[PDB]
Amino acid sequence: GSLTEDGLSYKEKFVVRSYEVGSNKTATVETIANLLQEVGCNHAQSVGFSATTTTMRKLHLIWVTARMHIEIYKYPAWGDVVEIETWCQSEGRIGTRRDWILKDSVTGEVTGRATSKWVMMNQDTRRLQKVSDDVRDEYLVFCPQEPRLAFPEENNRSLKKIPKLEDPAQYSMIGLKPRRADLDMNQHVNNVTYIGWVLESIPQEIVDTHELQVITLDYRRECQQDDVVDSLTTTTSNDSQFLHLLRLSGDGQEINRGTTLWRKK
Amino acid sequence: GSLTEDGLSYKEKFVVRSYEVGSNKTATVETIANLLQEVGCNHAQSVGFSATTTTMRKLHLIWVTARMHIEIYKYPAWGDVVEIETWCQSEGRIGTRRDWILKDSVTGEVTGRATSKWVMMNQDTRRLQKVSDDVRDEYLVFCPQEPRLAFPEENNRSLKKIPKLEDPAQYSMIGLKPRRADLDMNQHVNNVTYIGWVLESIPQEIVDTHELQVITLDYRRECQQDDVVDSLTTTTSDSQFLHLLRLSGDGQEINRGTTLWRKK
Ligand SMILES: CC(=O)Nc1cnccc1C
Ligand SMILES: CC(=O)Nc1cnccc1C
Repeated sequence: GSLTEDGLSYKEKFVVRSYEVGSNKTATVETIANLLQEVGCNHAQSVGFSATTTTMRKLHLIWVTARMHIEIYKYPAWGDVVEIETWCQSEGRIGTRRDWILKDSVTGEVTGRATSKWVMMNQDTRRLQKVSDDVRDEYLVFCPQEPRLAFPEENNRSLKKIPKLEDPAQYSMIGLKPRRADLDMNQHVNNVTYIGWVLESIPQEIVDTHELQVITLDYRRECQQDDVVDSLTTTTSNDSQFLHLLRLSGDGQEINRGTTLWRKK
Repeated sequence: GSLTEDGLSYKEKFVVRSYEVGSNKTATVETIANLLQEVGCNHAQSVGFSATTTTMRKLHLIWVTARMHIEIYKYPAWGDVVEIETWCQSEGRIGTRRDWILKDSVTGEVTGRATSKWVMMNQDTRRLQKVSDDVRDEYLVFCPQEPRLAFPEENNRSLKKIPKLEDPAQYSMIGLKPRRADLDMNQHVNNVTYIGWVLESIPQEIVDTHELQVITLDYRRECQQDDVVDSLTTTTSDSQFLHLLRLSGDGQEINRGTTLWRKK
């Protein structure tokens, strides 16, 4: 991978692996989400970040994902080369945004796009806080100055408000627990595992006859290594739309909410 | 990746990814096992398989893993390039064997090695089969003729008999279930998931202070998508452990294994 000529974005190619594909012999949405996270990490390393700045490490501050929105037009087949371009942008004191564009390396066509919202949080107390000017000036030299949006449209799905699923859920998958492969290098549950847990409550017949087109996921609280999760889904709708909720098995504390859109194969 | 000059083995380079590493910032044994499986699939593709031959597809026959044995000296760090070489060999009527050698791309030093035993099985009835001459001849042209062993040493750990863990287990992790990310393209549980499930019953303090050096795993039966597994571990000793994966209900054995860990 490499930063582009202007040094304001990063590109990387990936060859789709045998264990990364589903029943259709094409990359799963979890493989796509892992590759977005990997290109994001390589962009941060290429410009000197950990994505903590110098001020952040002094004040015990970290960037955490608040929302992930992904739209896939074509999932790359096993053995195909996908090219991913990523860039960041400041959203004032609210936080930052990371965007991605996925392309077929052979045709050059856009096969997917993603956008994510990140907020500043104290690592220890878990208290969210606005972006200070001292931090903002350390990362603005690595962002495009004019707005560059993966989802530019006026009323796009990436900024829609997601409601809370009401009991009883139409479908559910109970007692989900993370294993060591679900944890990152800091022993925290990987953001992609939550995408998998959400999808677990979609019936197998929908997965067998439909393709996932859009997924929007809000991250409210994290799941600890010794926590247990319940995944809940209710149909809200040719296309099939679902409302999703991940909550802790015991007290029912919300960890995530989301929506998925599926199109008939 | 590519077949070597003689066309009897296959090499491929991998850059270690951010999500592939554990708390030590080096590749997990599950990442290593996924890469071995990936280089194995690329070797099969390069010579025209898929690893079913022409007569295997007609007879509804498949290769299934009976045993996996892996030894790691150094786990590659995040961002490091690892080179993996793989080859196959006939073991007469018993089945076939796939071997691997892992190297650091910069130094050229051997950082790990693996060996696996595969048996012929009817995909529908699940009945084990002897290979037979017609199938044997269809793949022997892709194997080295003289023996080439990743674990040559007489009396090596790769061929040791593994006993059945007796109740009560010292440690356990119960109610393990596969999710869709644990399934392969044929909707079967990926062989690497069983390695993860075995490791789940090792206490976190052993993982925090030791490094896994050797893992031997026997595959007795498949875990289905709607099955639930219990992972059991007992210390037998370096730290050595005896392992058992069994179905949560009836207690039917799915796997047994051993691990060896060295103090960091
Ligand atoms: C805060 C932020 O978005 N940081 C970042 C990380 N990696 C590459 C570029 C940037 C601007
Ligand atoms: C049965 C067997 O070992 N097959 C194989 C698959 N891929 C590459 C080479 C070979 C010989």
